Amino acid sequence: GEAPNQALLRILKETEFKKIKVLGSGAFGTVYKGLWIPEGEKVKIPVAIKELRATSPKANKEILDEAYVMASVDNPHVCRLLGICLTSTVQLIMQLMPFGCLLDYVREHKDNIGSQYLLNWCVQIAKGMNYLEDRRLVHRDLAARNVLVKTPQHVKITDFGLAKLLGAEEKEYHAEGGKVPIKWMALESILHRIYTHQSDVWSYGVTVWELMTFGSKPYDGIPASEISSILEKGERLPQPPICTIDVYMIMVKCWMIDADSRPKFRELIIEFSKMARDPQRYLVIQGDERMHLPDMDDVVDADEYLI
Ligand SMILES: */C=C/C(=O)Nc1cccc(Nc2nc(Nc3ccc(N4CCN(C(C)=O)CC4)cc3OC)ncc2C(F)(F)F)c1
Repeated sequence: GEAPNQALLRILKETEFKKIKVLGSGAFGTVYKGLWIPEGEKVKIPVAIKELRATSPKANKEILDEAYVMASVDNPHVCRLLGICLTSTVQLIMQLMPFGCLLDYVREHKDNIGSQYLLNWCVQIAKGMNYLEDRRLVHRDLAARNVLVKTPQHVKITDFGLAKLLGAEEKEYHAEGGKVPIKWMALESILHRIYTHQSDVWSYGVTVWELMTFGSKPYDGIPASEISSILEKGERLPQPPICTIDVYMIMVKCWMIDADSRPKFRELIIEFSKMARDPQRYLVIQGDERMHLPDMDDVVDADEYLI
């Protein structure tokens, strides 16, 4: 029942790209801002380069798994892997997203973020997630931190590090114990290590909550061990001040105990899209009207660089 995965994995010469400056640091890897020039193509492509420290064979296995997933996705609302460089250190080359992660963007820019941007971001994430479902991909780590901003107008889902691809036959994926973001997790996943597209939907609800609260941490001041019981009791994240009941009810649905009664991503696209048509009706934000948000000769965005 499973179709062949015919995605190309592109191997890139080290010489083809130059790191310009560091973006983020981890012992495991450091992401770099960079320029990519395909050999003799006359284009420059802004990129983010993730290269691992001097690191374990296991570390190299995980990075390759990430590369496999990223190579296999092509959607406007998903980040895609441009290629990999097989140096002494393995490097993932990705499209640069100039405005960084969405979680940082909302926190930084709250005073200038209108209802239209929020509702639109919600539609875009739903579109990306729906695409992943079409691809039978369960992301397993959806969060504001894992959404990137190409422009304030355009966002893409990222971080396929925990991402798992379902067999056509099998709905659910059962996970060996590993470090997890409980606060974004569905209850069934927390209790049983069970992940589904519907479980992704619970995560989406939390992500929406994060955007509506302009980057607040969910269940702040509460230990992860506690969270499972709290949900069991029936506690849920509080309605955000900007949110109307219409928006909030959607989040609540995402957090329902019965996974099937939760909304489909395709539905989420429809509902948010209607709201986006008249944003002030569904999100109440002070001063909504006033706010506005944002050799290079041969530079081309990755989205415009095809094969
Ligand atoms: C939610 C935090 C987060 O994801 N941070 C982060 C940091 C570094 C790389 C990535 N991944 C990434 N980023 C970008 N584009 C991008 C990200 C961050 C920044 N910053 C971060 C803060 N800065 C400083 C100096 O502290 C500068 C601006 C800038 C930037 O582009 C300019 N593009 C792609 C990735 C990818 F994920 F690796 F692909 C995330």
